[PDB]
Amino acid sequence: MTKLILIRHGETEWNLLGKIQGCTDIELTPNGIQQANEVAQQIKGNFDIIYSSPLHRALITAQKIAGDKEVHLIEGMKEIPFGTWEGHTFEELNGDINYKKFLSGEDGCPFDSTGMSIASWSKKNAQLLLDLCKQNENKTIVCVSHGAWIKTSILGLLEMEPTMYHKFQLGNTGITTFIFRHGHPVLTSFNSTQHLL
Amino acid sequence: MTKLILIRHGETEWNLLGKIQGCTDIELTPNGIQQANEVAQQIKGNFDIIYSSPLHRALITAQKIAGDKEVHLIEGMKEIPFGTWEGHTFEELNGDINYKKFLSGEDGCPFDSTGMSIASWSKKNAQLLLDLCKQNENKTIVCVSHGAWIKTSILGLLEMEPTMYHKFQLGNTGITTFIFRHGHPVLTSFNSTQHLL
Repeated sequence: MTKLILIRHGETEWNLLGKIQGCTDIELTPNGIQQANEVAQQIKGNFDIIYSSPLHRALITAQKIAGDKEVHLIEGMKEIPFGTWEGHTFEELNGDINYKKFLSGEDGCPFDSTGMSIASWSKKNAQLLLDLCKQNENKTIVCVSHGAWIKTSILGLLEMEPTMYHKFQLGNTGITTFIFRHGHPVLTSFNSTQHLL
Repeated sequence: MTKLILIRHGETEWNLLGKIQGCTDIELTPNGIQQANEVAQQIKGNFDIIYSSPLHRALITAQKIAGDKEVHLIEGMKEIPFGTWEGHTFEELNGDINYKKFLSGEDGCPFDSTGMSIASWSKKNAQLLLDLCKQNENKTIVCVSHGAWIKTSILGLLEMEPTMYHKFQLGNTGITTFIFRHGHPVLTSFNSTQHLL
């Protein structure tokens, strides 16, 4: 009865503008702080351990959810880097050879000029997540992270192809949960946002 | 701004028992009625049109959600037929040539010997849902249906491979939404169940 709970952080200013926010340590907006509270309430402490990205937008979200538990930082849960895309909107990326390969699945859907892609991040982030579940078997695990990172984890966990990435939309504070049957992750929910008013 | 919302019906006794429940017109349990009220309370009439399976369990659920709106009956929203499987638990299906295929992926994962597979229903149910959307553009559509039906609809809509069916788990009153970008369905929720108290 291992349960994995992945939670995208609250709203930032860059999120509102559509600016690709990777490694830039943007803070929550005031609405984003509220999203974190509302999602903390829904949880009502129903978990054993809670992990988080080191970026403040995640970490602050995690801390509200945790109440009185320690929030464990995992550096591997930081958001995926986007290189020369950082700061840009997707409209500003039209006619970038790498972005046409992102939409198209060519080359595993490369992220900018980082050397990495949806394909690699999926294996890589799925590997991390499993080991973290073996480490905490028969427990309910929460992980506060980011949109590109959580989406690739879903693709990695359920073995989907890189292009499926674009068929998911994961909003702020959206909950995504798995369980295991028998050794394989089973998606029991994705981007649940009913706690948002 | 076309939104498609797929909702599974409330609990029945056969659900409680793990009994495959297709053509049998089983009523809701009082819990399952409560479920229906809850999901209705969460939806608060935020939809334009609402469709339903004819089977009682769905209709009753849709009826509570619809309030004073008309529930529109679609014959093809009926649960997938399961043939011989009907009335059985998967355990009892331990050792059937077809059930092994249903897991293994052979012949597009057959259901009983109904002659149809997950493959076929993915295509068929998506085609219906796309058409129901093309006919309701820039409206929010709710559709009350069944577990297998909705799951194949997802595989169809997101063009996934039939074995993925087993990597999804849908609960009673589970909500599942789609939007379009540009004209391709994008999943924005799966199995949201926050309304259950």
